[PDB]
Amino acid sequence: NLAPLPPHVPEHLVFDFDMYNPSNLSAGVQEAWAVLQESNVPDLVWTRCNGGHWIATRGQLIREAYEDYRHFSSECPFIPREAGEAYDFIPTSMDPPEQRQFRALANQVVGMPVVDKLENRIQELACSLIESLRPQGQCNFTEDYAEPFPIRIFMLLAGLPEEDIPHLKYLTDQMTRPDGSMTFAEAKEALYDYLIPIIEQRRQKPGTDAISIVANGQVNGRPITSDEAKRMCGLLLVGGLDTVVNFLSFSMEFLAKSPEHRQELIERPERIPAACEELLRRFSLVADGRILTSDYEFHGVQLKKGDQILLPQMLSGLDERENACPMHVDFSRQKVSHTTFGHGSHLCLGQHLARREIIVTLKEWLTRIPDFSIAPGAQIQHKSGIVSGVQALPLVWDPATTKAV
Ligand code: HEM
Ligand SMILES: c1ccc(-c2ncc[nH]2)cc1
Repeated sequence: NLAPLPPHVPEHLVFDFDMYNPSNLSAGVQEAWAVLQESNVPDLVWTRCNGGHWIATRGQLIREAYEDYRHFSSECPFIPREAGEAYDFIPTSMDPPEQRQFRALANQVVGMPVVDKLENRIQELACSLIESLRPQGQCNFTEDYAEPFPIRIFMLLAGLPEEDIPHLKYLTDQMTRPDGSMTFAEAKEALYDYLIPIIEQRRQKPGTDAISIVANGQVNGRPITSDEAKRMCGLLLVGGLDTVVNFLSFSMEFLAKSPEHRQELIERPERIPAACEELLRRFSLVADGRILTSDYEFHGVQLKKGDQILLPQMLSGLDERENACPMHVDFSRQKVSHTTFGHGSHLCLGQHLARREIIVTLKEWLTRIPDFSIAPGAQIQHKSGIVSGVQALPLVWDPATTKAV
């Protein structure tokens, strides 16, 4: 389902990539997207799927487009258009200077200082979930750890019931990796019916949870409105209920397959921080974009006002011009260049939180279960969209090789 080519698009710039169902999916999701960086592909392409939009394919252009908020606006950041249009999350659907006051607030709730405080719980939950898995010699890493781990730390942060997990998880999934089951606006609305009451309650009777802090915060010397809070909190939820979860499975899937990688981390733990960045580069997973606010000529191509462009965060560090041998995982690379957490004014607030959850999981898992592999006859399926993921991750191990702590 290709849309008829708009007049301004040079036909030699057409490259029909489906962000929602790329061609090489079976070989892996990052591998599927990297086709855009082969030699036959121009740097800035036009795709006809998903209603027609541009895709920047190079580190350099993505960074530039991200830096340039004047031309490339966060007003409509999701593709297809109907979705970018219904998108009203804060601070994500706003441009500087307006964006800045809301970011300052969200930062309060997820910043370094909050992570610093939640550390022992992170570490505590990891050790617990692991040790519980250990003696089984088998899990579904996706369902058994990848989801619980990050989700429960978030529920805790927000002060929301663990019971709510499934519902929230399905609505998040429809936003990022649309099923067909629900339009973006419907998913958005339902997350919203969920939050409203909770926000009301916390305006009235404040706690110390992230929601109460957002609900009663100040933006530009005045109190935030209800709609504003609803809209920040909605982002906070989806923000992490989805990204960390998928990142862990990609990383774990790689670890299950690379014995020498695990060993390296076991013998030289000083290297975990470095390995973490390398995994962030190699298993990068987000893809969103921007809307053109006017006619503008970028890298020789004519962008008409209203055009949407996909600026894949995923692709910058997979770009050979940026990283030599990009598909190879090397924990000792001199410079790990990525834009996994984004670029420009919208750089991820939650990065500190995500790195802490990543490092803990790796140190913690390797300690207890140093030797594990993918289950025999398991076929791992990746999925694509705004946030790419792993469907399920069957792992097997010999209990006798574990170590209880
Ligand atoms: C592996 C994990 C994560 C990845 C890969 C990631 C990726 C991203 C990216 C690429 C952006 C920028 C999007 C744009 O410029 O439109 C972003 C923004 C954001 N992320 Fe993260 N994220 C991760 C984890 C989290 C966590 C754990 C949270 C906390 C709930 C979160 C909250 C946010 C927020 C609040 C913003 C918006 C910042 C602003 O608009 O100024 N993310 N993230
Ligand atoms: C980075 C990753 C995901 C999001 C997002 N917004 C709504 C659903 N998911 C935004 C930024």
